[PDB]
Amino acid sequence: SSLPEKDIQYQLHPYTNARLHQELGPLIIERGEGIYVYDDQGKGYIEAMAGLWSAALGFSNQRLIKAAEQQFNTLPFYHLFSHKSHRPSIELAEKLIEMAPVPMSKVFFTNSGSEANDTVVKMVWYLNNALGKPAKKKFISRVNGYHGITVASASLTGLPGNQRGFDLPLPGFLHVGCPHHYRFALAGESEEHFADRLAVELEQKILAEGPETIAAFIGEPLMGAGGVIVPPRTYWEKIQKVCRKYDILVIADEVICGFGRTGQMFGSQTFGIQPDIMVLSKQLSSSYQPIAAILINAPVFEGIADQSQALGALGHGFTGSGHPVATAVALENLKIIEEESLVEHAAQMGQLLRSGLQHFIDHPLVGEIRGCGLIAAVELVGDRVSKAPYQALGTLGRYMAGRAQEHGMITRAMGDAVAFCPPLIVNEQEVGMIVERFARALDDTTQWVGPGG
Amino acid sequence: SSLPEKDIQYQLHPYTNARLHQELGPLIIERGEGIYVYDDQGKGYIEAMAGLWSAALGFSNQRLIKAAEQQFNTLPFYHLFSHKSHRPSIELAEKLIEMAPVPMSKVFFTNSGSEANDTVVKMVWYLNNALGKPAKKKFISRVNGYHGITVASASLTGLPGNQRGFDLPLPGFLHVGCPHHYRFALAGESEEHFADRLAVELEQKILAEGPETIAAFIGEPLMGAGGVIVPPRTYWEKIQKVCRKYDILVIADEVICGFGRTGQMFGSQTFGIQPDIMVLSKQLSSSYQPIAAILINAPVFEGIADQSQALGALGHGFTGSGHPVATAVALENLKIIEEESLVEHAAQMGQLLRSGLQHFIDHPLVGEIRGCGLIAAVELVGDRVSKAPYQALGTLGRYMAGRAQEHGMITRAMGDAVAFCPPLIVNEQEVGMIVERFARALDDTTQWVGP
Ligand SMILES: Cc1ncc(COP(=O)(O)O)c(CNCCCCCC(=O)O)c1O
Ligand SMILES: *Cc1c(COP(=O)(O)O)cnc(C)c1O
Repeated sequence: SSLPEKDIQYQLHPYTNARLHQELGPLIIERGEGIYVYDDQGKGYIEAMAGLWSAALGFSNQRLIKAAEQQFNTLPFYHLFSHKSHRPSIELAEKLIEMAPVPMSKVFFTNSGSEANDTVVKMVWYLNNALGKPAKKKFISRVNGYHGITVASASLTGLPGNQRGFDLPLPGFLHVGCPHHYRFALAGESEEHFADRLAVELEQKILAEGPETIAAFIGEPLMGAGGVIVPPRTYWEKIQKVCRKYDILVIADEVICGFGRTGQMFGSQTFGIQPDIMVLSKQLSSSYQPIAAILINAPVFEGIADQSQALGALGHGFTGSGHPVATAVALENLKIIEEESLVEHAAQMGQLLRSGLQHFIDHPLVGEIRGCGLIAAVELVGDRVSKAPYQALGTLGRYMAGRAQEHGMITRAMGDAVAFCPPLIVNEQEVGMIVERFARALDDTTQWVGPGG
Repeated sequence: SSLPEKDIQYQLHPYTNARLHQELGPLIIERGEGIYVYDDQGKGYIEAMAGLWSAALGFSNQRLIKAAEQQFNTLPFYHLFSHKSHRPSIELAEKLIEMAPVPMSKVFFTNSGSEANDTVVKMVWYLNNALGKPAKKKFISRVNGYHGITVASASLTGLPGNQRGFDLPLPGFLHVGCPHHYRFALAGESEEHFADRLAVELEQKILAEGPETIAAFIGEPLMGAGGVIVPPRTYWEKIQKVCRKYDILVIADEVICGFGRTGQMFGSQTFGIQPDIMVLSKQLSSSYQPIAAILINAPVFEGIADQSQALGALGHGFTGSGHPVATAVALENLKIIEEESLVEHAAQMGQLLRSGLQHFIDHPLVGEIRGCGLIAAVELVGDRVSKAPYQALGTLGRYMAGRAQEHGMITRAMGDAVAFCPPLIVNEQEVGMIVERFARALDDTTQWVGP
């Protein structure tokens, strides 16, 4: 019984067509080193996604591995319930609060981004009950946002693939437009006027729903899984004025943007967001351990704290909340990002990545090249004027990604956009290789389609 | 500035009164070894809870620590999305399926129990939509059950502490009786007749709701966080006959019971449960890594698989699903439990624990002593005839737990019950020490309550 046969036999894979998987089986990844991973045939791939937008320090950072060992050999597991605590969680929470781009009060730890956002939802409901506003419960998020996949966080999420078949979203989870100019702007509309229209949409939703019923607005500073969607100029400024106008919390989902991905330490800095709550994960630990953190500002903490007293204790927490190994690894991870000036380095590598891709700006199949910092995407189209896909939506993206993999590079297609989110430690010449392999995949795709013109 | 001051300054603690925490600060745990943990003053405590019902191999197992190192140095992170895979997840899934107490088809991994049960809820909804039964969505769980704390898993949960202030439960999450004879039986009613009445309650709920609307029944074989509640004789047999009668899935939440806690490898074995779905965590990895697993049987998998094809892909998964380090650690963990025959050893230590606690059966504040295997609780009361609490429910439990800690033992109070769920590696004399420290806490509690 071979290893692929066992995988087919025993594992139900996430984000995978189960029947198709029974036919093709897995691609088994055996080992990692630097920005590379190698399959069970010995073939090497540049992991241009950093796994899942996450492996900031790459796939063989010994300092993270040692930090884990040291913590294992001290205290391999403990918890934070009932006043219990431990050093790694305490020092990580300290670090996170002091590096926060706006004044923050407290950290709450979870294992995952989905748990974190699920927890934010509950916290907001608990908060507003504590403040005597029991109607103020609804969340507003965006079409194509991704915020995880619990019953509640999938309701925040605005990708239909996370909702069809699942009876989601739940009631009370509202959606407004995807701020993607290329796709949803009217013909000859400015970024700024698009932003205006989106802010008016949101004010209109709030009034139709009754402002007293709206608790919070949540958004990724720029949307990751939904297509590396950079919001238009002035979006965040104008969306926030609306939120403050009706006393609505602003939650920044920084699970992908956090820790140097967008050219600065947080997407909230890059895009001028003053969030009341931040959600962090992925680069927090370069995914070497599962860990997420929620940062809450003073007003949010004080209301929650009052209620936890009235009710005896805060009735919430995961067994793994603040896990000493995961928190110890994250702490070292963050120190490395500081000590090696990887935010600034990522910004530079991001400029290289983008320039390299921009040699293809006038290619007949390239509709848009977008990104900032060290996150980017190239959205392919069948026709540039109409912006229509070749064959069905997704066809080009799937073909590109398959070619890229053939050429030793792992990228994820989101419809017809192919994404780049490489490790922060990527060096100049590695950026070159990434772009080369993108180009070879585009070439193959171009021969396959035969654009002519 | 000092480490407690930082914790107070920067951390919001789960299951903690936040204001009281701003006053007292934390109890900082610095290191662990065997069944013990030590605070930052050097004081040692027997961890009679095994942390959170979870640290099966204790707090310094080098084999788990090595397995982690070896995996870290091979592949420290990867994922299972889009047909990607890796050895540890594959070999763990294999092991879990082959050791399952009933035929199972597939494993799906999450980080936590709460995520797991949340995922089970979605899977059941996805399944029944696939089968063209869009009305069949409601879950039935029990009062005082605990199944985690996401918006959906907290709705499954039946402890009001997890719901007050959170606008839970959601609609479609139904609750039937806690199967706790001591509290809910009528006078002089047998365990068997109590079980009959509970099965009738469930059939009646199903009919009142419309059977076509009921997707699933979920239960911990015995309830952990709700008070170490052992169901009465014949409960599970009779509850299952009702569920099969209306084609209702039976989900066993084995997050605590799993891997030797109840005298056998699974609570499903100990209590005669034939679940369609099982949820595992905690002792899965001795909590050295965050990991949970869902085991689904063939019919559940086949329906989901069909739908994931129709819809392009199964639109669900956590970044950490099947994390190579966490799965590698769990795999080694399970091997150790087998190689060291810890299920059988835990059973023996459980007999010692329970007989040691029984010396207090006639104490004026002891209302009930319960448990099986290596899980147990002593429920204190202010008055044995009336079963009423001293002052208010929880007052005794909070005092006991504080005294136990003073006497070098960490136990958790669930209301006025104090629990025992020590590491499986606990030895005979350590069981004695646990019982002795319980006894010293009870003495203190007894003098405190006074005349
Ligand atoms: C039976 C059961 N099922 C699910 C979960 C959730 O696990 P997670 O914490 O999400 O990984 C649990 C968890 N147990 C911890 C006990 C907390 C209850 C409060 C208390 O101990 O008083 C369990 O047990
Ligand atoms: C991947 C992701 C999540 C969910 O994280 P998990 O740990 O996979 O639950 C949440 N938010 C964003 C923006 C993400 O990209």
